Amino acid sequence: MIQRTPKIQVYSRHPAENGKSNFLNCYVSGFHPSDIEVDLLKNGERIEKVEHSDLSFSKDWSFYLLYYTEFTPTEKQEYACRVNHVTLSQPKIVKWDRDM
Repeated sequence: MIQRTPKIQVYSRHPAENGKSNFLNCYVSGFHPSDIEVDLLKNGERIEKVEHSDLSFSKDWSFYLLYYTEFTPTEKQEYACRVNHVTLSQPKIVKWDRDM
């Protein structure tokens, strides 16, 4: 058996083909087992509609999830990614840095 804690990165991207659109991303990497719970938050509340949830593995024991959706951030909103996994005794909340 192997278990590996996810690394979690939260960032925003503009697709170059539609630069006015803005996507909030949670990249959850190198975890095992694959069982996981991942939400994007807006001021502490789960975002219900996340349009993209892309899972892959490299080695049979290394998983990668890109969890992202279109958003419209304002300076006064707080965005984050919340991850639950067997390796995390408490849910891990990673805040979006506005400049990322």
